[PDB]
Amino acid sequence: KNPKSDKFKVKRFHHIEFWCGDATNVARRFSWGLGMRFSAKSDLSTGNMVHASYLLTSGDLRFLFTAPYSPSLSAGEIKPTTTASIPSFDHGSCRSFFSSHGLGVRAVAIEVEDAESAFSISVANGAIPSSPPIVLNEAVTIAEVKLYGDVVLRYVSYKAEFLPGFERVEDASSFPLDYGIRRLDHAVGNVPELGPALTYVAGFTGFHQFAEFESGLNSAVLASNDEMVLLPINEPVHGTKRKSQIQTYLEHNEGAGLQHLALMSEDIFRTLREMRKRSSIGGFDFMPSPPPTYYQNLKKRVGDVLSDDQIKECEELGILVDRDDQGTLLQIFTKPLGDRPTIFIEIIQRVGCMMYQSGGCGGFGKGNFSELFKSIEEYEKTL
Amino acid sequence: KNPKSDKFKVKRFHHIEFWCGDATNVARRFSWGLGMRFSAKSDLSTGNMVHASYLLTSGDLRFLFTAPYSPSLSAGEIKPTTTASIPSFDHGSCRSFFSSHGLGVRAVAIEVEDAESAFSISVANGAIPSSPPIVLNEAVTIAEVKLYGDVVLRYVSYKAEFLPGFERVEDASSFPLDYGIRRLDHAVGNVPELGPALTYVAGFTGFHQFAEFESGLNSAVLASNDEMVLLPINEPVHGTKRKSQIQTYLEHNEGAGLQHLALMSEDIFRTLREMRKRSSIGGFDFMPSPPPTYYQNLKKRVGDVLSDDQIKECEELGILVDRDDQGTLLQIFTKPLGDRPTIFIEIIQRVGCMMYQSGGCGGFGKGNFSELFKSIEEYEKTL
Ligand SMILES: CN(C)c1ccc2c(c1)Oc1cc(NCCCCCCNC(=O)c3ccc(C(=O)C4=C(O)CCCC4=O)c([N+](=O)[O-])c3)c3ccccc3c1N2
Ligand SMILES: CN(C)c1ccc2c(c1)Oc1cc(NCCCCCCNC(=O)c3ccc(C(=O)C4=C(O)CCCC4=O)c([N+](=O)[O-])c3)c3ccccc3c1N2
Ligand SMILES: [Co+2]
Ligand SMILES: [Co+2]
Repeated sequence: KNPKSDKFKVKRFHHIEFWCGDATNVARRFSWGLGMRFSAKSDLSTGNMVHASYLLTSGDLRFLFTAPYSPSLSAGEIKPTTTASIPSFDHGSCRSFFSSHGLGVRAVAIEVEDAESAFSISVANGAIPSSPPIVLNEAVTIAEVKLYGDVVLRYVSYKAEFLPGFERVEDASSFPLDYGIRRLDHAVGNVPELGPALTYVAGFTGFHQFAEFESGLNSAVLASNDEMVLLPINEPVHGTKRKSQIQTYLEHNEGAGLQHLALMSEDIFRTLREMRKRSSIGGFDFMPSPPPTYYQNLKKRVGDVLSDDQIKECEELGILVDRDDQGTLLQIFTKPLGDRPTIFIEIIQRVGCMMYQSGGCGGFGKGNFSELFKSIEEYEKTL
Repeated sequence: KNPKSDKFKVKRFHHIEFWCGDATNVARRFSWGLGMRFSAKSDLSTGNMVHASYLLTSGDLRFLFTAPYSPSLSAGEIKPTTTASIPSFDHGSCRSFFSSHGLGVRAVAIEVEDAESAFSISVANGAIPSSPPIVLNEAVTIAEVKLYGDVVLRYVSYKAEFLPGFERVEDASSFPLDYGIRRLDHAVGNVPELGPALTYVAGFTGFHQFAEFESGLNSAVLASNDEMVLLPINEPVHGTKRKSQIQTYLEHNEGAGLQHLALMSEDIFRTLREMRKRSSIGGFDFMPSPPPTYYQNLKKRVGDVLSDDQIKECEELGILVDRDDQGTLLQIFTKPLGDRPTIFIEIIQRVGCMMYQSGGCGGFGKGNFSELFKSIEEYEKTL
């Protein structure tokens, strides 16, 4: 059931913005670890005396890394005279965010038809405003409302190149790395209470609950009309045998925030080969792999979708596989991206639901809680 | 003239500590860019609820990257019950340092015979105390005094593995990168006034002025008894044709601080080949190279030290060459390590002064201000 109840026209995920202490070092690490190219900048060299912002791209995926300069560089400016390229930026907010949460996502940005209308309708329907609509060079409109914690939902609309005031990066600085990542599939938040978080966000967006076909969490997914903007939300389940990883997140993050970004790959085998080669030389580490019993059990579950050789490749790379009634999901998770056990990344590829591929084909891997738990108990028995 | 006036026994540079917002991302970037191996850690996985600290090593060079966790994790601790492995660490000081200065060096650490004696003698001779001597696991003593700005001189002494409470890193996480860097040669501070800075530091150390054989700075070098701990200090010269880069540093850093670290390489050609290959894939960028006229002029200046092929290799890599009356220096400078135009790195190799090599052989490259200026004017004439 998809009631198509979006209260304004939503296109696709546009970018994700990380708030950093040093944008340069985070952006360079992420570029090498994920195979993303340096594509635009806004910093002292472009006249921005307020913040340093570096944009990485891979296909349609856009990661923005922003850090504040000394406020003394811009102390004489006011908002009408600002040199910041992102008018919602505030030195105090950014330093407070980073001190509270450490490295993490500040903005989940979606492209809409009209960001001023999206903002007005959202606030009329309960959204807490964060930054009012601002028109940049008569060409782009940006507005922000609160999503959860200190994460904002950012609306961007284009009259017709990332943002005005950003410059394309020199060819020499822009090495054409590419490990196969192509777009953001979903972005997941952790909150203390799922019910009120869903009511709030669905209330101001009109996003509907996406259908899904004891492990420490309850979750639900909100989706746009064509189900290409997907926003899962998790809450902890307390009193469990093992402590909820959602609760550990909330403790180390100092509250609600973005838990993981799932990045679609056009070739998950190539992406993981390339990422795993770089894990110990500046890139990202991956969670420990399932036992061999998990891959032996894959034949019964997805033997009509993957060949034995393709299953063997999943085992080589530690890929997890899940299936719903409509399609199949290949997924794997990194270790946390920074110092705190908070945000991490998921790499995914979806098989099926061809009509274009429909959004969320194969689900989100909820079946892998039980399948991994069974295979580890079975591997103890094998031993 | 070397009066050997050290007021306590000093051995060698021991480590450099960076204060970061996210230690993981800075350490991974530096590891890949400089070819340093992950060698020790102190973090949540080792029981440290206060700070994350990651140690990189290349030869005898040790870089420590430290960032604070949420204070809530350790809110019930007091100094007698702390889980921090570096007892001088303070959440507030670290956040204040990073907000003020951005990514940069907090501590220049030297190994001494007795850190408690070094501390006591230094303070008796005018040093401003920063952290009193603390004995760690009855095995290592650490103490800190102010050096300049918010940079401290850290004394470490060992009864007889980096520090107690640090753990060696897993072989899988510890890829054996090595681009040829072997030790810290010198560490340079920028201050508003050179005279009072030299009087203060030489006053409490007994370090002597190291002999040197219009461009925006005045500088002097302080040296230990065997001239293996070398601490140059720069001040701006105002009213110049081009604005002093020392003054630009002071503005963007919010005052005095560490300007550059010079890292000795056992094979500067290999080091720069390896570093330049990685500049656009997560590593470090280098300053623009001298014009060909500079390398043509090298024959007259160092043609008795370097062959034509060795000079051609310097030209390929953009290496600068300088000479004093005792030896020859090969050097090159990176672009700033982070967002702000503040700290950068120098790679150096010294030729001559064999007796071991004596410290500071060939000087610090002061002759390269005029030689680069002449060669750029000459290259305009060639054109
Ligand atoms: C000493 N000795 C030798 C030893 C002794 C005893 C044990 C032992 C060793 O061994 C173990 C190992 C464990 N460890 C197994 C780890 C299982 C956790 C698997 C998580 N699995 C996912 O598959 C998943 C899927 C989707 C999403 C995802 O993306 C997503 C969304 O997008 C939206 C909707 C919500 C959502 O979750 C996400 N995710 O992270 O978000 C994750 C144990 C665990 C529990 C109890 C005992 C254990 C034991 N006994
Ligand atoms: C438009 N159009 C086409 C154009 C027009 C006009 C010009 C033009 C183009 O072109 C240029 C280029 C310039 N740019 C040349 C840059 C020269 C700077 C070289 C710095 N050179 C070092 O060699 C060094 C050595 C040692 C240490 C070091 O390590 C150290 C220590 O360890 C301890 C002691 C102190 C110390 O310094 C360090 N260092 O950074 O610390 C550094 C100009 C500059 C000035 C005026 C006009 C310029 C021009 N006209
Ligand atoms: Co997911
Ligand atoms: Co130098």
